[PDB]
Amino acid sequence: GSSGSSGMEEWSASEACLFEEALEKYGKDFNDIRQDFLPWKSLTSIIEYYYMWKTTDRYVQQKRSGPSSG
Repeated sequence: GSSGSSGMEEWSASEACLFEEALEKYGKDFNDIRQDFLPWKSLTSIIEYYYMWKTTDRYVQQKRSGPSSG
């Protein structure tokens, strides 16, 4: 079992949750987190996700019709 920075970063459900809770608990301190929260994970590597998280709500739901009034 090995790993290598290639293609596109791929996190795990558990990992994702860990981060979120890491912010509410620790905050904008990637260090404090990467320290205990996620030792293996990298400092920046953890940050990258943050963006993908804040950029959420991107056409996640399907289109739907409305009242079409007007």
